[PDB]
Amino acid sequence: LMLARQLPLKSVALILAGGRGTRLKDLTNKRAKPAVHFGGKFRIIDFALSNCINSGIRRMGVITQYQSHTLVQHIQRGWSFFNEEMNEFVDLLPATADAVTQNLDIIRAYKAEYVVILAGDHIYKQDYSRMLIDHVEKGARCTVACMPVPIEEASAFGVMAVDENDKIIEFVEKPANPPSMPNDPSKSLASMGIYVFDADYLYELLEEDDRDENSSHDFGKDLIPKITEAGLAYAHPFPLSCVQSDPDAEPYWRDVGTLEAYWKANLDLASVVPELDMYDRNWPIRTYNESLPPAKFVQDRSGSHGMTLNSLVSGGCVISGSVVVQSVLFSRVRVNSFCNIDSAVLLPEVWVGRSCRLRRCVIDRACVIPEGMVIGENAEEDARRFYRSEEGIVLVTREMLRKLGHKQE
Amino acid sequence: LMLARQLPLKSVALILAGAKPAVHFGGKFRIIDFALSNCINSGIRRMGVITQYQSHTLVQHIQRGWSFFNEEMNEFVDLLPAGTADAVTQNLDIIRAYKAEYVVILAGDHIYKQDYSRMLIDHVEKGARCTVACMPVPIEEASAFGVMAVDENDKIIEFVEKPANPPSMPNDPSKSLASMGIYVFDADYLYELLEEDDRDSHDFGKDLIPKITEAGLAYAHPFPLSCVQSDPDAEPYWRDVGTLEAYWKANLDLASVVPELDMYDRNWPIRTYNESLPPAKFVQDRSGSHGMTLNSLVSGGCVISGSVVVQSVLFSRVRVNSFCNIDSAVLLPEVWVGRSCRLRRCVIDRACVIPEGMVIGENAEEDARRFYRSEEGIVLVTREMLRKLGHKQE
Amino acid sequence: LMLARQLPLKSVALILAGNKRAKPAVHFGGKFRIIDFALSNCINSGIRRMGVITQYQSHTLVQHIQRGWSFFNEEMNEFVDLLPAQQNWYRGTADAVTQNLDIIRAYKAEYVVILAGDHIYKQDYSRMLIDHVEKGARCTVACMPVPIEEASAFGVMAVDENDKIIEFVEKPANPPSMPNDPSKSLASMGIYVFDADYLYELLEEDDRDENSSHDFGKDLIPKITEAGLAYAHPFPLSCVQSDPDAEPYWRDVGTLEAYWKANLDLASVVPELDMYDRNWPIRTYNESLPPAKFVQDRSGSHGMTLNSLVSGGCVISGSVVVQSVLFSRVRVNSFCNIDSAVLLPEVWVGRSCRLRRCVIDRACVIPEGMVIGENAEEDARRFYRSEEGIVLVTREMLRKLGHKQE
Amino acid sequence: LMLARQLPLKSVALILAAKPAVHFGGKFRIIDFALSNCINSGIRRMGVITQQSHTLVQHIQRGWSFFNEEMNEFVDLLPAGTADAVTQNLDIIRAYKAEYVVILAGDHIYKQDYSRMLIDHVEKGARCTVACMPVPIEEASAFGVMAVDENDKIIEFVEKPANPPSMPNDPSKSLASMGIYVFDADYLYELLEEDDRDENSSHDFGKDLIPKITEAGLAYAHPFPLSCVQSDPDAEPYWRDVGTLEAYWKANLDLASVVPELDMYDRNWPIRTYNESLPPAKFVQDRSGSHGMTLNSLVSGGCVISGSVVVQSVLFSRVRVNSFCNIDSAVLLPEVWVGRSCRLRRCVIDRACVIPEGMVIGENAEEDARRFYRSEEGIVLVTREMLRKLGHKQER
Repeated sequence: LMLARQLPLKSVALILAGGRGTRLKDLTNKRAKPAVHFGGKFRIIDFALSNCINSGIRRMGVITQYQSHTLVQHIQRGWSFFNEEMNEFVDLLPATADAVTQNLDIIRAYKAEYVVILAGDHIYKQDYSRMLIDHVEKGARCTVACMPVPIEEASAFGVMAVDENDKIIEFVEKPANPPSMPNDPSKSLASMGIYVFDADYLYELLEEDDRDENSSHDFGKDLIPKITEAGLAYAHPFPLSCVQSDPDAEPYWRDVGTLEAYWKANLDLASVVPELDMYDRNWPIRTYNESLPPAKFVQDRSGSHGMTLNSLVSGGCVISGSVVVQSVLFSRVRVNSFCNIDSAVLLPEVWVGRSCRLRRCVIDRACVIPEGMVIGENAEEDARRFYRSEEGIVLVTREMLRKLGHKQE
Repeated sequence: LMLARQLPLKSVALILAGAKPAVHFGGKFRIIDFALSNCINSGIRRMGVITQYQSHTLVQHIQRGWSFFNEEMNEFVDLLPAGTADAVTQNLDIIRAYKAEYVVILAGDHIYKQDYSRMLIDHVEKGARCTVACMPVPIEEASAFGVMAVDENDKIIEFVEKPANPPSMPNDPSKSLASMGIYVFDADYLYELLEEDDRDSHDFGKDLIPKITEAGLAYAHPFPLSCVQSDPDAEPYWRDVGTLEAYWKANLDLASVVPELDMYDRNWPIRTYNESLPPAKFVQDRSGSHGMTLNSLVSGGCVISGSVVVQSVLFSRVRVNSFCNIDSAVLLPEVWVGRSCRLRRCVIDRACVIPEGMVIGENAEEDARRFYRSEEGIVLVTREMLRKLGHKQE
Repeated sequence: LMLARQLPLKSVALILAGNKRAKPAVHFGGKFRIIDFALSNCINSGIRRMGVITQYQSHTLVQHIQRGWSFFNEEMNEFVDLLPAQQNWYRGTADAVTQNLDIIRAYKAEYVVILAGDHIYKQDYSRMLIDHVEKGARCTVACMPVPIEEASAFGVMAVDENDKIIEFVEKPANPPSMPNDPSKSLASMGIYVFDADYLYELLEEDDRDENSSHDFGKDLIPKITEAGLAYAHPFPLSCVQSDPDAEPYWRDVGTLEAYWKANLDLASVVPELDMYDRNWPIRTYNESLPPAKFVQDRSGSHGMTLNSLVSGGCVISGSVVVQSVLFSRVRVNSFCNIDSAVLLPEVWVGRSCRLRRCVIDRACVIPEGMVIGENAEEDARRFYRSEEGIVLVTREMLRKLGHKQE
Repeated sequence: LMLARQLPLKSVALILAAKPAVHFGGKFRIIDFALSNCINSGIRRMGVITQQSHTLVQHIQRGWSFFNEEMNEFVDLLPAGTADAVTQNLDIIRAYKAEYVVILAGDHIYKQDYSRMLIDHVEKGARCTVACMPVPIEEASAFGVMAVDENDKIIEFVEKPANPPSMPNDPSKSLASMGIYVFDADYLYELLEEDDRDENSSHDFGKDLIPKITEAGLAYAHPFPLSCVQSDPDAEPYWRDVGTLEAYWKANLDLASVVPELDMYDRNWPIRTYNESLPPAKFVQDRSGSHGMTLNSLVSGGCVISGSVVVQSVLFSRVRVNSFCNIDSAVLLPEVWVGRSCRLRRCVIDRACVIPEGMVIGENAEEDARRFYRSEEGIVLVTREMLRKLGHKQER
């Protein structure tokens, strides 16, 4: 049959945004994880949405669960180009499962055959059409995408065990002592929060869930386990649909929970061969295309040139000489003279005063680094002034600088 | 008063093109962007781009970056196909439907910032049927321009188009009073003039402007009255970018520490096609050494492996491989610079593939043989030139 | 000094938006939603920076702004921000602005234009900005004479020879009359122009005071007046209208009768409100709809139409449509008599229906042979019937009567 | 293979060719169908070869310039027999880097799922696939006629033969080419390069390239029913060329009938066009205060009708109809102004016509034929020049 082209059209994807899980702030001091700046020009949610477009699912519902203005604004500036008459749109649904139930009437209006539940706070490339094919072929009422993960990390994920037909036999949510994969147990088998539902089953099921007082109203914590025990939950190996230029590589998926994970994932793009390919013309990522002037590199006050090693400089940046290494500079970052920026991620509109030395850190949006501030060299002092991760990564939010008496306007 | 904002709404701007208007400039722009942008910032949201010839790149640029208007709100960018006035006469039927009280004739092949609303005020206040924007230019060059002589009330006493003996200004002999090819017309008067003129040159300057002057209905508009500039204590910025040297000079100006042209002005922004590009990527060379950048621009999508980039402007997606020394150069989009190249005082055209170890800008004679070399010493490198030398473009 | 061109660009407009669909998001005139007017005015006045403050985050309002008012290129200093508000006797009008005060400060505007997005009118805010500056006021309030009987609902003001506000009172029970004509009062239109800095300071001061109700009219305007910094702006100075002689058009549309009246107004031969004015157009969501399709009824008979509007996607089998407005995708089956009615989108009228002086809500399914508008007592039982005689029919009402809505 | 969806994404559509920019069905322009088909088939990369024709460029600009180029979707305006036009721009087309090329004619009205034709193309392993439809033998001479074997491989092709070969399945019909081709991109490029580079052919697919492919045995046929989209499966495939005036009039009026052959309400295969902001269709009283009558007719946005009688008619956007008018089996294109007391029958009024007061059309056959063009079958066409020679002022 010609089902592959048909299934996306019969499907609707819902992206559960909101639920901030990041220390980073975006100019009002309380951002949501889905709207976190990434890779110089992107926000995390862009990935999920982008996948939908490239997968053939042009009907999306972004659920923003705390009236966030930066996420709504991003959807409005970068994802409001659709012609509703062509069966394509990005609806902004107001306020994990509870939010979906709250908008259940509006969703039924979509009149969708299959529903794609996604988490808009992960960075990955996946062809959802393949997962829909697997859904129909395997014929479950619910299909869940899964992948092997290190045992140490498995506590944050939902762990599952399947049979020969990839039918979900056992599921447990963020267990403290996660089961290892039965065979080749170098790591437990974690779920990716990516679901495909037959629309009718999901509607009925959410109706059932809202009336239970004791249910936690979460897919992983309450809903999915109930789905699993009835034997209607099948598994989808992520490699079956994961999109990647180099076939001989591990599937790329980052939940970007910790500061260290964020710092690592961003700096990856500055390396010679990044694990994540952001140049792939066959699976592009859509975002708000801000009009920015070219990156401007100028001489410092001493008239010296600037040096750069394995770094990214987004539009609107202005760099006076200085040395920038293993760093990612988002849009409109100003770096004044005699700076040493080092293994750092500077979010948009950061202003770095002269004679600064930044190292293994993440400067938050619009921070104003005063003149001659040093970061990343004295562990105790840095931990005192700002936040320092267990591995040694520093986070500098503009509020932290305010507490130290440095005006950020 | 209410006149100031309402005059723009009753006006329509026509941008005559040719392709020069579709020339890359400043890393992310095309020249026409300025003219159009001025209109937007001046309150004129109804534009008519007359393409001398249907240029695929110009039509495409207008389609990708300037086709965002809601026609029901009295805003549009019409693509009108086509002497200079003859092109307007051809689309005269379409233009009448605009139902504009005033028509703004612009040249889409110049780089400048001008508030056309001020020129409209000056036009109405003076009550002329036609107003011409004028700026002093060196007398030596005035032969290329249309020159004018005015009275105390900025009324044009005399006009001559491209005169062999350009008149000097009575009170500033070093230069003359030049017309900028920027006009404001009473729409109905323009219609009458075009109808009468077709039944006859077919150029505004050579034919129409002298006729209007003879009727005493042609007034002048000093450019400083409306020119937009960050530093008031400076000469008005207007570059025709005709010659290679002018193009190279204007582009590299944007790379200097203090450019004469402010491309960071949020009060008079320039609209263009907002390309979706990855950040400019700097990487290590084959030796693992760092790269050096001095007073240069690096647009999105570029990938630069170490090397030294000085006094240069790199447009989008320019690839610069290891061990390169680029100095006072302008690299247009999609240029591919092979390893170990040394480019100096040159302009590399779109998508050139520079092979490995080519040197340019050091041996004048050799450069002149391979490519085009201006009298002042600037080199231009096209895809065709490179094919003549046997270097595959693919 | 070429002020008119500059002031809008230095200004930002704030549109305050207070069962399911919110008042600013009420369908109107076949294709529009009320808020469209306010926004449109801003656009036509030169103010391309707007902030829609939604007290109740209506999915239909956000969705409408998303489909029809998210076409701006932010790099040119133009946008429509969706500002949420998180919710005493008087609704806290100012509180909603106070909540988003940080974002608004980020605009860095010299002047702020406060608007009510639940009124239908055409006004050139640039004229009010010029007058604002000329008077040198810190606050200018748009004012219009209104019938005194109704004036109790409005905020009433008394001005001097220089249009400076001398006295202000919100919703007086015993409304003061105007000196010239005491059958009218001088009412505030809930349209303000503020010096940005002054507004910021005033909101900061107001949020601290517990006594204040955080409403523009009851507390803020009196405070400004007592300082002698509140000037008035005659609406005719800026009201935009095709016919210079007619009276300024401004409709509150709170009452059901007001909605029915305003909608039906567009169906008359000469409506008071000109929706064909190419010089002051109204922007809205341009839905792709097929042309209005008129077909024969089951008997093969023609349809009759008198002073009515038929929006795109409608399908009418014969029937008689009089003094009515049919929104998009309305199906009217055979042998129907529609009279002085307003049918919101996707209404389905079964065969042999007779509707009169009524309002059918979105997507209602009228069964076959239902009569409305003729038996006052029965209509009042079945649905909602206003004191003046107008009927409203919602999907739920038809549900309770045993008629499937699906 | 596993997933068919990828074939469209690997393809680019080229729409050749004033005809494509003709108003149809009240709101659409003909080209809208082709383009729309591409969209609904998964082909979001189109190249419209124009000329320039201002109306076509403008339509593409207002209604088909909403694409995000970074997502591999666009409708670029390519300027320029038929194959020569593609050859002119094949530098740009090669830049597309498409695996398959879909050549379409933008002057036909039809609904077709090109993805199914791509499947058939690959499955048959053809270098070129030509969409084929039975046509009446009398009419088949204007078309390119072909003869195939059991495997739908094209055995014989002839362009516009005067003596069309008959077909076995329906002697009353022959096998006609629909001017819809699917090519392996590289192969197509090779054929164009060699033809412009060497052969002195007419540079037409049917006259030159299709025959060349057939003699090579690399040209297969694709039955239109395999991909034609229609709500009623038990119905005949819809495909109208609209060259003749009568065809235009008929196709337009079909949409006003109770059950149109062409479904313009299909939410599963919608047609995109320029969505102009128009006020609702306004019906008002005539000068006598009397009602208006309507029978099986369409009234687009912006129209204003004062009473009058409108029967079996299509009124495009912003048509003004004054009092005491009787319009019957007529198609009035946008912005027409009909004076008081007119009676129009079986005609097509062109854009922005101003019909003076009391003019009658469609009744006195001779009189109408005298005034302006009248087809042999009895349809009248009214153009603004026609009225100017009759002395009625336009441009008001």
